[PDB]
Amino acid sequence: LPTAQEVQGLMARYIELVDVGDIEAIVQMYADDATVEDPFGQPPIHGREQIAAFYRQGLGGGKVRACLTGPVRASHNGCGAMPFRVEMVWNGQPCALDVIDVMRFDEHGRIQTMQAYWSEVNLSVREP
Amino acid sequence: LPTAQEVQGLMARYIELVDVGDIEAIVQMYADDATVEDPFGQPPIHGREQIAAFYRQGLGGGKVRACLTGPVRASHNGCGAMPFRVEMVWNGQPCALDVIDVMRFDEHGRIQTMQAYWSEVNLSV
Ligand SMILES: C[C@]12CCc3c(ccc4cc(O)ccc34)[C@@H]1CCC2=O
Ligand SMILES: C[C@]12CCc3c(ccc4cc(O)ccc34)[C@@H]1CCC2=O
Repeated sequence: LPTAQEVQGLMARYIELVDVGDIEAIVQMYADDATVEDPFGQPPIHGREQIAAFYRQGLGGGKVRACLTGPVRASHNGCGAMPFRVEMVWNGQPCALDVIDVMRFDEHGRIQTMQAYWSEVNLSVREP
Repeated sequence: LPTAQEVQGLMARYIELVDVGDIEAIVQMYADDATVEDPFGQPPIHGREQIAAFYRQGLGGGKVRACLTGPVRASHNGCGAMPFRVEMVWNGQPCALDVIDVMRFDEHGRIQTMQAYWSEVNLSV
């Protein structure tokens, strides 16, 4: 499993990929059998193909940005959690959404599970 | 289960209690049979007695400070995650540790599970 430092690097890279919107690069970070729960509480997304469609829907449209708003917290069992902000335009309204992603990586350094904690209480109208 | 807004309030209150070292109040926020994994990766402890002993050893001194460093993220199923920083002493010198706690609340508004994400990579001098 990736070391604590490696997890910090991997999770930070993920945010960089989301920020630029490189869908294919994001999908490649996931294990072909990964699961995504975003927002946490909803039915999971299973596998590369479904995950690709998920990111294309979320990042393939209007301009979206993402940035860490604090350091990645990493564990010694291939897991980590990170706080970040996502910016987007919702029907003309400039918005910001605060999120925390928790990830578990496998022995190949790929994301096995991702859980995104957030809800409408974390949304707000704000200029980019 | 607590609503998303209620989760935000409960988790913020927890940090306030940690900051002042109110062990008794912290323990009461947990379900009687709750589990704590801190740091996540280590074996979980079970029950209020074990949890109380854990917090007594961690905050017993009285020189530990804690504060949210970002908003509490909350779900619609009684769960939340929050980023915070704790300040204490390491090797006889002021230090800081960045942590993210993930909590699940039960139907009675008590913490059923807490998982604290952090490691040495989050410790600064
Ligand atoms: C889809 C989305 C843009 C990207 C995004 C959202 C929420 C959680 C995320 C978690 C991630 O790890 C990466 C991207 C997002 C937003 C929900 C509303 C929106 O426009
Ligand atoms: C115990 C401790 C102070 C408080 C604290 C730590 C780690 C995770 C925590 C998680 C919490 O939800 C509340 C308090 C802590 C530190 C580990 C080293 C230290 O001095």
